Amino acid sequence: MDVRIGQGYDVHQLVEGRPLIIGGVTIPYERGLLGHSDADVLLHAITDALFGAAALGDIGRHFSDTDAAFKGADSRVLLRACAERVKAAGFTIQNVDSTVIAQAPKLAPHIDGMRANIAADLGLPLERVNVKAKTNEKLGYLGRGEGIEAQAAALLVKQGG
Amino acid sequence: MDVRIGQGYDVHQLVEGRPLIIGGVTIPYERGLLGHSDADVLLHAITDALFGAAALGDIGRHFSDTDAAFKGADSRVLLRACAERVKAAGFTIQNVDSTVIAQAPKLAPHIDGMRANIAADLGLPLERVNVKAKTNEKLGYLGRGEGIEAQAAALLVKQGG
Amino acid sequence: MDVRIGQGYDVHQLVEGRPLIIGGVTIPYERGLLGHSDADVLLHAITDALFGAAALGDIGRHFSDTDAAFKGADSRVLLRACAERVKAAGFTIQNVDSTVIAQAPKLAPHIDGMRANIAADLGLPLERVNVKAKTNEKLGYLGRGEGIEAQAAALLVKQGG
Ligand SMILES: Nc1ccn([C@@H]2O[C@H](COP(=O)(O)O)[C@@H](O)[C@H]2O)c(=O)n1
Ligand SMILES: Nc1ccn([C@@H]2O[C@H](COP(=O)(O)O)[C@@H](O)[C@H]2O)c(=O)n1
Ligand SMILES: Nc1ccn([C@@H]2O[C@H](COP(=O)(O)O)[C@@H](O)[C@H]2O)c(=O)n1
Ligand SMILES: Nc1ccn([C@@H]2O[C@H](COP(=O)(O)O)[C@@H](O)[C@H]2O)c(=O)n1
Ligand SMILES: Nc1ccn([C@@H]2O[C@H](COP(=O)(O)O)[C@@H](O)[C@H]2O)c(=O)n1
Ligand SMILES: Nc1ccn([C@@H]2O[C@H](COP(=O)(O)O)[C@@H](O)[C@H]2O)c(=O)n1
Ligand SMILES: [Zn+2]
Ligand SMILES: [Zn+2]
Ligand SMILES: [Zn+2]
Repeated sequence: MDVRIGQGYDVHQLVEGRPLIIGGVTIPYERGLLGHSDADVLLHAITDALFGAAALGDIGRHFSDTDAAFKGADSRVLLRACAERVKAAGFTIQNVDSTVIAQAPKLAPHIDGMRANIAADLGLPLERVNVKAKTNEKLGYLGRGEGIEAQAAALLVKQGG
Repeated sequence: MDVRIGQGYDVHQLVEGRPLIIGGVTIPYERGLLGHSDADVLLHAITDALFGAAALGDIGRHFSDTDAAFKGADSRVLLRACAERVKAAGFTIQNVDSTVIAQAPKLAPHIDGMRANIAADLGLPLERVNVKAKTNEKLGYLGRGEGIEAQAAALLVKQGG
Repeated sequence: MDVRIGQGYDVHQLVEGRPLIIGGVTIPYERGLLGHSDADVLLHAITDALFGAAALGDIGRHFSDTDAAFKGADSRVLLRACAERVKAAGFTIQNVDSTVIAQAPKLAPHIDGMRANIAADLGLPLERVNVKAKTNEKLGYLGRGEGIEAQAAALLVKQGG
């Protein structure tokens, strides 16, 4: 088994006037993430971990502002597209694990929805997808609720068939 | 062989009047970590990584306030119970690696004691457990000594036989 | 296959009067990283991830500023020495992935040069080395351009022959 590791990072500012969408789940909340389209910090981090494991670069290098195929793409579309490219490069996905750091709101009741979304987008059963939530103990911009961070890890095997 | 990756994160505030306990090792110091029980930032991060690798959620999901069987539990008990559940889920542990970010004090003389505690609670030989230490170059709440961070990574195998 | 995971972290201050050297690549910029020698945040993070995976401790414990054999060693010499120690411990490197978090300058056109330096230094083909770049969305010291962080992950196999 030619096994490979990938890691990903993302962060977005939390601001008034926007919906909170994490792992494709809309979480009712006074504020939301700032960025293009749905600003899905968790989906972006996983997308980068998968591209990383496959030595395919990063989410920026694959998905430009001018790319014709992804005009009006949101984060789930990019995640499905990433999955396709990783497959096409000759890899299979062992599993994904992740952590979202948000001081608030509480994410635990929404985690299973995030798992179902990610598993579908990756062609994985639920048992190979995991998402964990953590506060930042009121430390830093994350602790102050100025932002939300996601960390991801992915393991692939290059077939190798 | 069905290999799986997990990653974990923890952080605690560093305050007056608490002992500093990291990797189960009490380290002489004028401040210590805040949180329930012993606030062992490093064991918590390793625990989350193991649960993540097993797709079992996170520490918070497993170890609540109201569980009869774990009041009185400190971080080593939780790490041992985590190991038991990972084994009960059908997995074996390949190894763990980690980093503790603290501007001070020096952790290097205490690292081997941390490794031995962790290997014992996970039933691993020392040679499969690693702990590393970093400062934060005087940047951020970590660099100012307002908290301590731990990062961890675990690799399991779903047996598989 | 006796597979093992490693993870690494580094951060350095960004200051006037220093070159910006990341992954062995000099990137013209008004500011550069503070630290001994070249202060190569990326190469240090990768070095730690590899020592971690082999359970050989960390970069600081291996490379003393007192060691005769490495005074005047820059970060590429350290990464090469690291690779050599990991080999003698009986390990082979599957792959390395990483992220550099810098608000600026743009790193994308320099990434392939970094990958080439890393692949050379580790004895790997380019296909097993990845480097990704992220801003910090103007958050925190990273966001304000006061430093640069690197994250790494490495996968080893203990021979196992
Ligand atoms: N310093 C930086 C930061 C980001 N980038 C590129 O910009 C893309 C978008 O990054 P952000 O999401 O941080 O805005 C990244 O995925 C990477 O391709 C870069 O090339 N240099
Ligand atoms: N809907 C989206 C979301 C993100 N992206 C690209 O994904 C990369 C990372 O996303 P963020 O900068 O929003 O974290 C960016 O380069 C952005 O251009 C995109 O092209 N379309
Ligand atoms: N935003 C957050 C942060 C934490 N949590 C849950 O709270 C539990 C403990 O979080 P902390 O260690 O950050 O206090 C986490 O393990 C997670 O289960 C959550 O559901 N939503
Ligand atoms: N002694 C302890 C320490 C932690 N825990 C659980 O571990 C979770 C994560 O730990 P921290 O919040 O202290 O990082 C907490 O939400 C708490 O429920 C516990 O139940 N008993
Ligand atoms: N709190 C700390 C921070 C660093 N260290 C040691 O110092 C060495 C260099 O650390 P820095 O690069 O963060 O300065 C580390 O690799 C580790 O060996 C330590 O033992 N305790
Ligand atoms: N040129 C260099 C760069 C780093 N090092 C060692 O590498 C470790 C990590 O480097 P930094 O503290 O500069 O991130 C330190 O212990 C430093 O002593 C070295 O000995 N020679
Ligand atoms: Zn994003
Ligand atoms: Zn904790
Ligand atoms: Zn460094």
